Amino acid sequence: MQWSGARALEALLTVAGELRGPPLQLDTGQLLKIAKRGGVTAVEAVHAWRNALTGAPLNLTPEQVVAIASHDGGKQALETVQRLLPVLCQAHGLTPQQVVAIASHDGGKQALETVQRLLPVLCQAHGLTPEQVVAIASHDGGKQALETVQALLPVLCQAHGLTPEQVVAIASNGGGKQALETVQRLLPVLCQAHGLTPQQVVAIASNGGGKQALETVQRLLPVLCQAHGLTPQQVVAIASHAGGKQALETVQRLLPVLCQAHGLTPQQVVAIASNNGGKQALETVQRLLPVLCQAHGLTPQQVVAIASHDGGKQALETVQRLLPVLCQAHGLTPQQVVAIASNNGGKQALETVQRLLPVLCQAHGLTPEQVVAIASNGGGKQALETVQRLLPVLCQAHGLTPEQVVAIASHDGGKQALETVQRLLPVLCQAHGLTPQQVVAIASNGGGRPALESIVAQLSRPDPALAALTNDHLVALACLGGRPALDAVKKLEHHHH
DNA sequence: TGTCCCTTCGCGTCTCT
DNA sequence: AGAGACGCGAAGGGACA
Repeated sequence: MQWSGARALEALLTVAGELRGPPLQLDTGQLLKIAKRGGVTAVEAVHAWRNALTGAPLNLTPEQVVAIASHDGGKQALETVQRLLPVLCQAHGLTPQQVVAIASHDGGKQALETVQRLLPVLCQAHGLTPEQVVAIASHDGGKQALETVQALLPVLCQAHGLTPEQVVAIASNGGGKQALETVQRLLPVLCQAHGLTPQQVVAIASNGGGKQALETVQRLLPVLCQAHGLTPQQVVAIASHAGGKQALETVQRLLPVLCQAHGLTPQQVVAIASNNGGKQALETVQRLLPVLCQAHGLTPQQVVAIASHDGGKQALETVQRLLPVLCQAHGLTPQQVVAIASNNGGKQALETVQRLLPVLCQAHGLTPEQVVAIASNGGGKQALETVQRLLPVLCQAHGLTPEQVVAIASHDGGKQALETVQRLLPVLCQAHGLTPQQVVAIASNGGGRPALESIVAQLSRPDPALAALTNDHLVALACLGGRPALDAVKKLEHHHH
């Protein structure tokens, strides 16, 4: 391995080799993931305790073992998991999945030991639910966040007027300790001096790097309003994503250039800045605005719309690379390429439509126009790749029309909805009398999967919202408003009677 | 060279309707 | 239904052993 010893690299490769064997049966991808983030000692630990982890009272799946191992200190996490999973499950109520979720971060050992130690007091003295304590714990630095919630939740509620839910939201990111301390410290000045509300301060603090965003907001809000004419509502919006600090500094540096030299409006710059990686997007639009409107290309409106998402930089650079071949070799129009690019993971959708537009048509019989519609949503790459896999079993075994599959895939989260449909189509039709017309109709929206899950929960185990919602009313509800429609309905019978 | 903590970027999904 | 919100993994950097 590294430069101390030599050619017992062989011993290490042999250890990696035997992990391809049973009980874990790991593939290249999984070994690579462990080596890249847990390091050699994590790889050696997995090998050493592969039987203990997979058996006994733990019963972990290989994917679960891989998730715990693939972080700094992973060997500590695997060791500690073996020690604490049973007691956390039995004595504290948590499920194994939750224990694994806590353990699957850098310093997982510390988080698991702290949850063991603090979950009781946090539930009893502070009123949190086990679920909330798990969400706090399930990030790098989780020990610190839990200890800081314990120390500061009282003052943040009583002196600064926040709710426990709010405190939990600030705490449930990496560097949660840092954000909670910064909130305790700057909340008064941000409200009193800069005119913000607590809600806004909370929104800025409820992301990774919140500390940095809050200090940056304290520091640049004045200049950005008084010198560049932005509103405080706009500044906050920039600041309310992870990386807000970076987006704010870049806005200050590029707002004059982009409005003067390139003709964008302030509200357009803000919209580009208000996403994760806002800094990256701003710089990329400035660099690529000319060429994207050069030799024809696109309208500036369209550049802004591509830029105005998480990963916007990746989308723009992918659009610049593939627009020509996609239009020319595959026959698409720009308006379609833009529509594919203007979602989260634009880059991923484009690349996938590149390698799958030719192949979904052939091996499965879809139109291009169908294929665009799939990729023109967030998660395009996931929808396409799942259509490729699951179209055959959906039509042939479950008897669905291909146009039906396509209608399910043609929404954000399509892969979820499909994978769910396949799971829940049988129990819905044959066991509860729903038609596949109705199940397709519930699946065919955003939040298809949760809607299907909620509906089956209510049917399989008749919940308390009594029989008046017959099976067609639940379908009409599930289509109209998903899981939220379903949950709101439950929450009302609970008190209106 | 491992372990812990913090910050940023990007991808994917669901809510609000 | 498009914008805005949620979650989570990868990766990189700093501190300390």
